[PDB]
Amino acid sequence: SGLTDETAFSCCSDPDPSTKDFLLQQTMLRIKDPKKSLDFYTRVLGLTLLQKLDFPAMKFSLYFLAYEDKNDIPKDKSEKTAWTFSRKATLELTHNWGTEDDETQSYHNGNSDPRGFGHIGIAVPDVYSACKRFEELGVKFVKKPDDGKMKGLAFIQDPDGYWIEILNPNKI
Amino acid sequence: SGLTDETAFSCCSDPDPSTKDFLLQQTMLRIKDPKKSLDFYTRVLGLTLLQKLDFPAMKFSLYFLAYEDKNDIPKDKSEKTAWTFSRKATLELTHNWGTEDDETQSYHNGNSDPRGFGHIGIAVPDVYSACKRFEELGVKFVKKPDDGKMKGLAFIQDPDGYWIEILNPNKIAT
Ligand SMILES: C#Cc1cccc(N(O)C(=O)CC[C@H](NC(=O)CC[C@H](N)C(=O)O)C(=O)NCC(=O)O)c1
Ligand SMILES: C#Cc1cccc(N(O)C(=O)CC[C@H](NC(=O)CC[C@H](N)C(=O)O)C(=O)NCC(=O)O)c1
Ligand SMILES: [Zn+2]
Ligand SMILES: [Zn+2]
Repeated sequence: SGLTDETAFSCCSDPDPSTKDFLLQQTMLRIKDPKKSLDFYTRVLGLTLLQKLDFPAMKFSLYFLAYEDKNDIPKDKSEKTAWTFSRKATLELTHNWGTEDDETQSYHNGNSDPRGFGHIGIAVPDVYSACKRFEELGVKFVKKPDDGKMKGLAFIQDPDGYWIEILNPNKI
Repeated sequence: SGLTDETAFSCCSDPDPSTKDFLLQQTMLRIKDPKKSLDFYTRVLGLTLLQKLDFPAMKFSLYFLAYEDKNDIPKDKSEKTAWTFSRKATLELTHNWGTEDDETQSYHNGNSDPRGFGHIGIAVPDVYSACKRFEELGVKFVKKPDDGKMKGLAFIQDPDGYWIEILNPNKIAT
């Protein structure tokens, strides 16, 4: 069926004043092996590791990455934490300890049964130059820019197989 | 055991110059019913609908929401599109047509087998006041602020059952 524009925007309320300072701070993905994930997101995609949080009692770690200047990261732990969680658009990678050593274990990327989550997306100045570099670095592709239905956008995968869209906001 | 700081920090490369101006623009979630979802994300959570995209041949729509001023949205379609997709931290809701009419259909939130995706998280000035309003609005909870293992953060659910974390950066959990 699909919604008309008028129906859709009619379902949209103006923000309640109590929500005016809310910000979309994080997207969380579970990762099998942070050694592989951290290398991918920093070296291939150019994100910065803001903070590493460990929870020994609960046997997991959290890695928060974002497009931020590392020199802006506060050194003091408490000041670092308050800064990290106040950033927009961070990526939280969750490491349940031991998964990297378990050959039977893997996470699900949400694009096959059972579906839900789809992807994260990166805005880039140039999809084609970006994917050419990706190709040279051995990155695995779901969708090269000119394949599939929508031309000029790409899907690559991280070491867990999560889809990452590559897009140019000025060519859509 | 888990990685030492030293191992972890050693796996991090400085950004390649070619990655300059890269930004984390969107998180995409599939939604059963855009009527419920748009109402939830705008009225309950205070996000703004930036742009609606329809693809009739493939029978799906895309809804991009973000914490942005409605008045900053360009009126012209081409200018609107370039603006929407240049925003940081947008939420893309994907509606495959017909799902809302199929009582057997539902999406998986990634927090049960098979796990993967976990949640999106909203930073708020006050988790407790935010969750009190959520309760008052009939919002469904996974984890009220002082329940579960980490105190002072909450998980609520959207109409598809996706987890949304509620957190206060100036009042860290536990
Ligand atoms: C540039 C650009 C641009 C323009 C519009 C939308 C998007 N993004 O952010 C998409 O995710 C659309 C992706 C699209 N999304 C869908 O098709 C969603 C519907 C699908 N049935 C699903 O459930 O995933 C897809 O996966 N296409 C693959 C292709 O073209 O080969 C980007
Ligand atoms: C404020 C704040 C704050 C501080 C630290 C971390 C976080 N975030 O964003 C979390 O995701 C922690 C959530 C946590 N995440 C995990 O426990 C990660 C490991 C888990 N086994 C998994 O796979 O998700 C969880 O689900 N706990 C809920 C509860 O308290 O009962 C927020
Ligand atoms: Zn989180
Ligand atoms: Zn997308």
